[PDB]
Amino acid sequence: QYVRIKNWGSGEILHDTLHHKATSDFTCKSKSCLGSIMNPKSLTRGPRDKPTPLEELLPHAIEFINQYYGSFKEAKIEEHLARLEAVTKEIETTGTYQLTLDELIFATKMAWRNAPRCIGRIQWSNLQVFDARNCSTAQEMFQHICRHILYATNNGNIRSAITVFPQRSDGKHDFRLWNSQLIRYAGYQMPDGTIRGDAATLEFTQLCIDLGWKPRYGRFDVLPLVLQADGQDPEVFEIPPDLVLEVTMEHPKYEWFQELGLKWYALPAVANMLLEVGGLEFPACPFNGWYMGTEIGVRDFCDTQRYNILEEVGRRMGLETHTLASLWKDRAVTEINVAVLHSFQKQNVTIMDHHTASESFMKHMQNEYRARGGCPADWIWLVPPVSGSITPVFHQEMLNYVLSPFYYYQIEPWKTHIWQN
Amino acid sequence: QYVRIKNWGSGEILHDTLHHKATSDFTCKSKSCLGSIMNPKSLTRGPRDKPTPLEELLPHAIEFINQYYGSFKEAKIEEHLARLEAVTKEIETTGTYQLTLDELIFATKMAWRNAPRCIGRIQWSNLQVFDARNCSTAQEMFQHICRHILYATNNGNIRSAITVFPQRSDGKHDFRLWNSQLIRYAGYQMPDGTIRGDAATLEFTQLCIDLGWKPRYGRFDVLPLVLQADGQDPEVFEIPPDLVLEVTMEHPKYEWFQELGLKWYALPAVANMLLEVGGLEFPACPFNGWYMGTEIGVRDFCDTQRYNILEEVGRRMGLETHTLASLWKDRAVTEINVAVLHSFQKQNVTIMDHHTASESFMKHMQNEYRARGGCPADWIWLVPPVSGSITPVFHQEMLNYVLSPFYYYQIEPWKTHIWQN
Ligand code: HEM
Ligand code: HEM
Ligand SMILES: NC1=N[C@H](COc2ccc3c(c2)CNCC3)COc2ccsc21
Ligand SMILES: NC1=N[C@H](COc2ccc3c(c2)CNCC3)COc2ccsc21
Ligand SMILES: C[C@H](O)[C@H](O)[C@@H]1CNc2nc(N)[nH]c(=O)c2N1
Ligand SMILES: C[C@H](O)[C@H](O)[C@@H]1CNc2nc(N)[nH]c(=O)c2N1
Repeated sequence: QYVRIKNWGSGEILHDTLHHKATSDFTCKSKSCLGSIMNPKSLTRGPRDKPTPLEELLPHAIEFINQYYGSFKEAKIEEHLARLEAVTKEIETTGTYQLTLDELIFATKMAWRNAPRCIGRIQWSNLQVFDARNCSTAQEMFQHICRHILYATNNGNIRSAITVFPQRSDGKHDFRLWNSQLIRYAGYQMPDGTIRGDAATLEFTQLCIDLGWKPRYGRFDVLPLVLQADGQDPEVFEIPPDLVLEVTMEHPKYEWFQELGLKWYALPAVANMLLEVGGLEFPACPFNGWYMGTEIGVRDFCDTQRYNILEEVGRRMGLETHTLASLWKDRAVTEINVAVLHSFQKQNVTIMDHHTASESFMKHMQNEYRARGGCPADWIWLVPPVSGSITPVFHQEMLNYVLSPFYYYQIEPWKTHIWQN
Repeated sequence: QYVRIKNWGSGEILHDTLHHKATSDFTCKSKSCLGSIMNPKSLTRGPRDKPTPLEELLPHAIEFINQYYGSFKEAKIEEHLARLEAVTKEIETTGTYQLTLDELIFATKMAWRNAPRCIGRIQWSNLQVFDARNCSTAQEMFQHICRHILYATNNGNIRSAITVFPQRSDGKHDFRLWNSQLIRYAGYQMPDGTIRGDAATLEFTQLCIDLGWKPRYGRFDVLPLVLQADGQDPEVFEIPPDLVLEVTMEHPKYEWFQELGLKWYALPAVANMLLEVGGLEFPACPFNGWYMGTEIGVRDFCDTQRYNILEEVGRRMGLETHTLASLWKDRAVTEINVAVLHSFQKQNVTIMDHHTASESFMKHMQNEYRARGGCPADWIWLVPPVSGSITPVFHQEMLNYVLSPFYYYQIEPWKTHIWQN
């Protein structure tokens, strides 16, 4: 009937029934849980070489259409019935179908609403949709993307947006962004053997270089867009610098913080995921929202395999960086998080602290259970990378399932691509 | 063949094969993950009213015996074969069997080694075992427990120990400790409506009172031991105060911290779990190790439903406790964690910071994969309640499964107990 869920901070109980609408299998087996796996098959939708079998497509198409018309406060059975028939006919005559802009807008928001790992979902209905389903070349992809970046950045007043490129046809003409994020810094292995920039993008940086991109050997070089249009080999496009808004990192007290020469970009945008809806698949649909402070202050700056600045900040603060029990790491990361927030704020760039975001998500989750008896949530991703139990989300039990529409991961494009030359 | 596991901080890969030895089902379904559920049935072993069916017991008994003799570096097939036969005969003639002290010692350590939620498992082979399987009355239970507490506390130099009471027979003569922990503070609802003490023990405190315990209405009143022996109604036993070592909370810089009038006990001991081994069940087997600083500094002191001192410390530090984005909560909890560590250290009481414990667990996990191709681990419990990604455990993918021997949760005793009077 329903899965009982409890919040141990308030004692409040919630009943989940939405999980019944969950899709196929999902990560965990029976005798073992695989909850902490970053990229499980259950969250990945791979490549195809043939259209989607009609026996599978039709049912899903009907389901989505029913969900769409069911969302209206004041039903429209005539339109609903008409659309149902039109979709079927289109599927029979073309072997697939096109969504209306309206249905697409609905699908992108629902997919967001259904993202288990997203803590900013209280904003789910506030999303600008750019329809690029008529895109044809890489150059056009590049133009659409530049327009998306410009719109979303809005000189610091960040706006959530998503650009939808052509849906997968036979799977041999996929539109794909080989980048992970629209804006990301390069990483290089210098002659002296040290790593400069974002150590996590060493391979991808080399790929861009192999494709002709000119390496700049800087600590914060914005990687180029690697765009694959209509199944053709990817083409490199440098992002126009004017479109990349950045924030110089400063601390409200430590004047030496700026001396670290750090900065980060204002726009967090996923470039490599796939939108699944009503049987259709969109391999190219970059989307963005705004940053949560910890992503930069904690992961980007403090992960040992990223910029790894924790120790340096420790010494600057003159802490016992040689004695773990001193908890110097905790004191350092806090000042770094303060720097990030202080800087975005001073430069008028939208950002949200993890505390405010956690409370925000709690309100959302409660709205969702009230609205539809459930909220797919991945505790492991929702709990911030610092001060876990200090946030309310930590004490909230959650159920993680895959609904539809949904945003899936994909297999790295360079692993399955069939080069033309 | 094996489940691939990855550490994204080092890129290291591990192959898990041990999960094949996992037991029945476990929390997660197929279409949904229930990883963040605190007390799932998969981790609970409830009450019985009849002995264990021989068809089930024998197989498990044989399995355990094989595991025990298999653990020796220099095998002893003759003893192994002899024991196998002796156990079978005992099962046929008595309908159950008794473990040797040696096998029991092995079982308690393996069960610990198999605790997915324990971060201190690198110490798994260092455990003192107290055999109280011949215990008969509550008074004797009380004496054994006092001896355990005294031994473990060791004037601050904490030692890990476990006391094993009689195994479950027909399920109608269960030995049970109604407390959750051996040492825990009471919580009271005062006449003025405020809560004093540990708000989380309000109900259990009332229960002790209902059973005759005299409430002291203090902020740190050690709850009495509620002991159920041989299936009989529980009897209340106050813990002799000399046996409870406590640490007064002080901060190395903030002289006003001591003014908060806080303290905590030195001994963390689970009192209500069940030890399962070779088909046998031990409903009463309290065990202890030593504290990890965050348990007290973060959960006990900062959980809103516990002592909830975060805001007060915030004001004392003169922080913008009215502006979440100031990250005052992060600064407060850090100083509290420093206080806890500083105090235990100053009073010579064993304790370990969460950073040192995380690295310690990483070494353990690596020893385990090398030793037996696996390590049941619950990411959600292993990652400290503060500074998550700052610890290495956060970047380590893990598989959570239930092996055997194992420590299970139980249904609250007052929910199934059949009162004699
Ligand atoms: C409005 C502001 C938003 C905020 C503050 C927010 C914040 C976050 C954060 C902190 C994460 C964790 C990312 C990581 O750990 O790498 C995340 C993940 C995610 N978000 Fe949101 N989000 C927002 C908007 C959106 C929008 C507009 C979409 C899509 C339409 C979306 C889709 C997702 C998805 C799919 C993930 C998972 C990403 C992955 O698996 O790597 N979010 N978000
Ligand atoms: C030697 C020092 C040890 C340390 C530092 C340690 C630390 C911890 C910590 C921090 C937790 C989390 C508890 C919570 O969040 O409430 C935990 C859980 C656990 N530990 Fe250990 N532990 C140690 C020894 C042991 C021993 C001796 C046993 C048993 C023989 C054991 C069994 C467990 C079990 C079963 C859990 C799960 C408890 C639950 O589900 O509530 N640990 N331990
Ligand atoms: N706030 C968000 N954060 C992320 C995407 O942004 C980035 C930017 C850089 C990096 C990552 C993610 C992943 N770690 C390596 C570097 C996840 O998805 C979304 C979607 C809308 S807002 C948003
Ligand atoms: N270090 C440990 N911590 C815990 C048990 O100790 C306590 C003490 C008090 C409280 C809890 C746990 C649970 N939260 C409420 C109050 C879990 O189990 C063990 C086992 C050996 S060491 C150990
Ligand atoms: C192994 C683990 O799954 C991985 O480190 C984690 C946990 N949670 C996360 N949570 C978020 N939000 N983003 C993340 O990258 C990760 N990675
Ligand atoms: C809902 C969630 O499962 C519960 O808050 C958590 C997460 N992890 C924990 N981790 C530990 N070690 N101890 C805990 O009590 C909890 N509770």
